[PDB]
Amino acid sequence: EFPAPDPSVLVQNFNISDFNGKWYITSGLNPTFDAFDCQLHEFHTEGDNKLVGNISWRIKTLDSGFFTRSAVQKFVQDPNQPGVLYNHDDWYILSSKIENKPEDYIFVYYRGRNDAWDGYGGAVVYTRSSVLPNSIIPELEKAAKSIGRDFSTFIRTDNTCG
Repeated sequence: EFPAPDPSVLVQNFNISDFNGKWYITSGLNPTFDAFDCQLHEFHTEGDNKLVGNISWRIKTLDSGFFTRSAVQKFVQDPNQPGVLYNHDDWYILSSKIENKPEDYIFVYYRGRNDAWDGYGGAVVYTRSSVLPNSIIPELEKAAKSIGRDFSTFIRTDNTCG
């Protein structure tokens, strides 16, 4: 499966400060990148256009154990397209609802390159909750359709963080 992006399918306003704090990923498209257990991501903002994420996840061994991994990802917001954050791997915000309620979510499509002639990409749903809320599924279906995908094809992830 390949990418591209597309301007009219992005959120048209987005405040990077709405990423502040903790989010889980509760659903992902690419099983290589997007479907790990216990993906907890914590975000702050530096200046008015940089988003810094402290990213964690588990890798599941065949032993049925796991190791936790951590990383730092940093993005700068496009001054003209608020739904585009370039890595400073690019993120395109397809849909979001932030009302400071437990069902808040941000739906992120990403692409990257592994060299000049090959790219990869994926999508994840960030939510305040550890569980994928049923309340946001028509929005997610609609957003996944806007990038040519069927939301039923996404993998729901496991945030039992025990």
